[PDB]
Amino acid sequence: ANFIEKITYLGTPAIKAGNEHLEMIVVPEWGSNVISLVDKTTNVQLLREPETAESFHDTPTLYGIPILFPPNRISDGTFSFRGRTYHFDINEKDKHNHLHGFLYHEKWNVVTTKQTDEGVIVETEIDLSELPHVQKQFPHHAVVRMTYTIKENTLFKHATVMNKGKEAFPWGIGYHTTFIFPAESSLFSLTADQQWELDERLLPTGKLMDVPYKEALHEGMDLRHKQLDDVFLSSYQKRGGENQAVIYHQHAHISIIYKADEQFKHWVVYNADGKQGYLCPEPYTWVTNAVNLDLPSSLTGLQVLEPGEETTAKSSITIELN
Repeated sequence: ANFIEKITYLGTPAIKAGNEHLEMIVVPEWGSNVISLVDKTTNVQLLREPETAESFHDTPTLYGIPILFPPNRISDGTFSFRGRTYHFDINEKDKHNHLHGFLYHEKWNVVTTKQTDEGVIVETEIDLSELPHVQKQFPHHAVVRMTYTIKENTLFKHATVMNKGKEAFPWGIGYHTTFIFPAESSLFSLTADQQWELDERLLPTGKLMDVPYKEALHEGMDLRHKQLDDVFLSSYQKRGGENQAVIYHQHAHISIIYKADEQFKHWVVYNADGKQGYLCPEPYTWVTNAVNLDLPSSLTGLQVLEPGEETTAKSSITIELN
């Protein structure tokens, strides 16, 4: 059994949807942010939610599940692709970067909903050709559709990227998913053995380095005293196995299993100073500043859509009670 219900969230139209195990709220006007995810049996909120509307507009990438298209930093907001030079807005001034892409603060449309025995589906979409200021930066007819499906104890979260225009473009996507993470009593694991060396502008130097605590990181580890803003390489490309971040809440015995498909080659883990009571394990299809790295696509994860092409990148959050 499952439901959809129109609601108001902090003064903005939103869509609540779910079944007997999980309930989400997505806010289309807010970059199609999944702002709430609730485990029904334990009645626990999994995502960091904003206190007010204004606090969300203050930091719209630090609540819920923000959409990063493209994710993370582009040095100087500048890169070239097949001979052509692009300039994106430099919104991170101290480090002189473009940061976090075009979509986390724009209005998406609800294009459909569907309910059956196979779960409940909410689809949102945004056509970048309809955003004049985005066009000035990225003159391509990219369209992004999100397909959210709740089925049993999993939220599936699929992004379909389309080239409806006349020229090819490169693209990547990531999520700034912000989970509640009480430092004293939660554990975190990640499928990664290596991480990208970063400079003082948080841009990759191009080198990889071993994660020295990789065994604890695989198994599940506390993050007391650790401050993370780290670009990890998924171990999947090299070792196979799983591609996922796990959060374990020790009191209610909840495992949050955040899986991502093979396109998601990198995970940024960010917890600010570690005293903020949250954790963002952010799966990305491409590495920070991928557009500016002369390395193979199997490593950076850079992807290209030719005119008329589409790609679906898949990820999912499963709530296990144990």
